[PDB]
Amino acid sequence: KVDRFNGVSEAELLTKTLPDILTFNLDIVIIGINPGLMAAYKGHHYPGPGNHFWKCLFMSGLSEVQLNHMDDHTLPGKYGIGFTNMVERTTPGSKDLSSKEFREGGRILVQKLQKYQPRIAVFNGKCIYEIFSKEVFGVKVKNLEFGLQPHKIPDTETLCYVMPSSSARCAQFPRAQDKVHYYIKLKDLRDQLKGIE
DNA sequence: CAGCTCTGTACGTGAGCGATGGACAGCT
DNA sequence: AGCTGTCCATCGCTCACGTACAGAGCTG
Repeated sequence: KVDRFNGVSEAELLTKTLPDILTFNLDIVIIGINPGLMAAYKGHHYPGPGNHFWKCLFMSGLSEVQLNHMDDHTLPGKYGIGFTNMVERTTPGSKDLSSKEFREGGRILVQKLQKYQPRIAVFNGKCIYEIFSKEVFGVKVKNLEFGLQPHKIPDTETLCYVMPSSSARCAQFPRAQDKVHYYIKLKDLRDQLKGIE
């Protein structure tokens, strides 16, 4: 047997959850799919050694230095970035989640975005915006695209911005370099919004 | 037929764990 | 010289908070 969790069983991790890191007046909220086994283990956001999130945040210039999962609580105050996930339940990957779990997650998520009202709701994963869009805007497009979406969160000025998941599981964007374009465009969108203020 | 949803499957990088074995020092 | 055990460089395998797409099965 291969022990990847310092003697903590996978069964124990599957019952753990990952806390939200949300405040008012945030520029960005990063919305993941659900916690993976490493996030459940660490209790911090994107600790996976191969996950591209922290590398892309630095490569794009959203952080001035390369940060890691232990810095996630400093992001609202220092960078104006918060975190949540569409689904609370921990699983090894996105493929283990049911349709009902996603739609329950969607209803909870739209309520959270209506409370905190960040300038930008960032969907870290195309799959969660496909569900969100059909559930909240009642819109299903044949070719959903990444980047800025044409619908604001209902009863708010919060924009929806979609990126490919920072998980290294997706072969279509094999490296952090292949996803950094979306983080740079996210940065440009943030700077443009703050410019109008 | 044609378009839609649903399901099974295949897919490129890079990182940690466990196994292997060469270098090498200590000791007779 | 011969033995022996540790260190650690390196390899192979598994995995990672998914995604695009064919093709079957509905339905208009």
